[PDB]
Amino acid sequence: YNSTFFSTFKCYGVCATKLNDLCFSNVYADSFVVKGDDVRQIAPGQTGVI
Amino acid sequence: YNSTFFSTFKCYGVCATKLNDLCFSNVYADSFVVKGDDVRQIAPGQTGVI
Ligand SMILES: CCCCC/C=C/C/C=C\CCCCCCCC(=O)O
Ligand SMILES: *[C@@H]1O[C@H](CO)[C@@H](O)[C@H](O)[C@H]1NC(C)=O
Ligand SMILES: *[C@@H]1O[C@H](CO)[C@@H](O)[C@H](O)[C@H]1NC(C)=O
Repeated sequence: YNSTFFSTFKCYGVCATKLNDLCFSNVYADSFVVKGDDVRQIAPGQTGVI
Repeated sequence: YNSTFFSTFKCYGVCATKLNDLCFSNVYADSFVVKGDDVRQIAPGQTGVI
């Protein structure tokens, strides 16, 4: 909370508020770098070059 | 429509087009200042420092 601030944070299939008191079975993290106008393409049902 | 212009304006419960033709009961205004990427936390069902 006092180090990193996110311009985008959105969750699908769950709610963010419940994330504190819920336990997850298998978790994977995928990481990369895009430009700003492409950050809206990382979502289900989108089209574009990314 | 002449001086003040808003980057964010979102209504919950009603339609903005129906903001006219309608007459309200008990209106309260809460005012504060945040930074640029915290404005997306002022919504129902959000998590974060704000
Ligand atoms: C990367 C290790 C954890 C991986 C599994 C995560 C489980 C919990 C789900 C989401 C929490 C990730 C960080 C969310 C930060 C919110 C920041 C904010 O909105 O202000
Ligand atoms: C917040 O950041 C400052 C920066 O030095 C650090 O000293 C402090 O420990 C941080 N807060 C917490 C709770 O660690
Ligand atoms: C809108 O703003 C301009 C800026 O000075 C002003 O001249 C004009 O009278 C304003 N319109 C109205 C209806 O007051």
